[PDB]
Amino acid sequence: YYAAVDWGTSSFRLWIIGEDGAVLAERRSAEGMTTAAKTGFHTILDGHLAAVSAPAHLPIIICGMAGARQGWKEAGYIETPAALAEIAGRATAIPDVDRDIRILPGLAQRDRRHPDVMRGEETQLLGAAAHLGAGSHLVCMPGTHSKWVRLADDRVEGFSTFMTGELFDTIARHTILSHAVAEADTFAAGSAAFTDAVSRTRENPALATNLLFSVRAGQLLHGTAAADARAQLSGTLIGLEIAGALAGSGSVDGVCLVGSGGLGTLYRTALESQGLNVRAVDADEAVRAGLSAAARAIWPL
Amino acid sequence: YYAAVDWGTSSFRLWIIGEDGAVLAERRSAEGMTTAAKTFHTILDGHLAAVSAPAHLPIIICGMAGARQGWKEAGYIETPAALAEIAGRATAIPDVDRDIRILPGLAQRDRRHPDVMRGEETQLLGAAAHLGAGSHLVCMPGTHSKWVRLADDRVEGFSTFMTGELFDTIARHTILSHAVAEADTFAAGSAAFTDAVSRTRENPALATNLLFSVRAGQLLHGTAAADARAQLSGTLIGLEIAGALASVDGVCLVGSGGLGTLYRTALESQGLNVRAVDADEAVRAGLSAAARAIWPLAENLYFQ
Repeated sequence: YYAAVDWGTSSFRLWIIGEDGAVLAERRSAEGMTTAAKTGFHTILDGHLAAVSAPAHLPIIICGMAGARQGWKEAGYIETPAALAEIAGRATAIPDVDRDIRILPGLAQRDRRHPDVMRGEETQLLGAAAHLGAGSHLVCMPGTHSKWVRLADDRVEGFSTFMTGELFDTIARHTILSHAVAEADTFAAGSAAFTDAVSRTRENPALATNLLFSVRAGQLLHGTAAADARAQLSGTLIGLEIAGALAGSGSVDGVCLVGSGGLGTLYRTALESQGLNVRAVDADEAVRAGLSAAARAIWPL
Repeated sequence: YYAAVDWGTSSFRLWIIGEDGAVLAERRSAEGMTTAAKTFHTILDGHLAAVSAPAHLPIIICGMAGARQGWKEAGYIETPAALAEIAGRATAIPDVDRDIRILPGLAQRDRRHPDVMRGEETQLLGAAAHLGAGSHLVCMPGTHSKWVRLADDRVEGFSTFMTGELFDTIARHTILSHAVAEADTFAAGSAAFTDAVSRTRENPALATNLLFSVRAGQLLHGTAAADARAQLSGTLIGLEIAGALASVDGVCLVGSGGLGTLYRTALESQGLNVRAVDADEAVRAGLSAAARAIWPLAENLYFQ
């Protein structure tokens, strides 16, 4: 019996978990990191606990941006390489309250040639890894920042962020490419526009910023439909991510994909188009499971 | 004789020219094609009034004044294209008081590799003779950086890389604004810059990871804003060259000022010779060869 919270930058999810593992209650809102920093983390939380009649001494495990510098209380990082089990033990307690409330830290790769950082995904990893062996895994965690993580023996060995989602959104809205992709809201992951682009760039990463301009040139000279231009932009950026993810990885078979929604489908299509097997793990199921593994290790029954 | 106008996306430049060949006056500002579609004559009349231009001095204009989202759509001549075709394909802007033309751009129509250039073809009209003869490879940096295979007053093909526009939007609208924002500049020579260019030119695949690292670098160690900016610029540029190079010794850079330095710096570090050429000297020249061609002047039969 604990609450578990995924505190994101623009949203908030909470689950009350009973003694037997079952979800007894669930709450979900827009009060993410940026709202809570104006109006108060503790108050937003006390709101949801009251709304579902939590006991006053129900303990609470949190992951994500509630633990960033701009959040409720800095949770910091654990340096990789690091056993997945270190996470729960290095959680930060909220100091002047009558409830055990703890926030899990991010992971940091301090290497000077490859500095890298994650906050949130580590907890999804904790939930995902329970479904896999203790053997070797290359794990893809897509988003505004896709994380590619090397798991072995239940340790995170290292990881690489690729800013593909953030790049997509800036290129689509703030550059000339917006005149080619604005008219379209969606595209079909299954379309050739998409997987052709993933292949052009995966095979020719060096040309990336020529290929991006080609989406605009293509439109001007040949009337590329907005949906296909959107796909093309999308595919280019994700194919370049894949190229980087695999740049001397030996042979890799062999990828586990932690994702959900249309995002998860886009990536799976992308990865499978480049000849990789995919093992899907549902991103939301994995946070809860990650948050539950930590709770069971800090408050054992 | 003529007004020459180079009307870019973000900048306006004018030169008044005499039958002698000399510049007589000049105007600069930052009203480019995007600002101009706010106000399309008025900007042109203002600068003309300013410099005391004859009311019927004709006007030759290259650049984005000729795009769809501009003054009037000029065309494109498709590649390979003889540079000498350009002036003949110019497009009038109706005016009873003056003969105003805009130069077309070039288009590479290949369905793989579609590509487009509006203005750099006039810097190439300008510079073809000077550069020399036979095959050249010319790099033309800017918001959109052009790489052009030139031979005998002929563009054979070319490649845009959108490195400048990427630098800007990445610097202003992504998380990296936190890493670079409160710097405005960085010294081309700084090792932060050529390291970025080299690790990226060597590992194109990792580009969008490398970009994230400037911010993770700033979070974990405390990178100085100029070194971050440099890393940023360097990464983008290293990537361009990787792509441009996808043996040449062996390149001719056309550019001016800050960015010109930055690229020679970046290009030499990758082991290339850089025969440089001033950017504005090549445009004024390209607009001159067009002007002489449609409004040839009355010669003195006894001279040459």
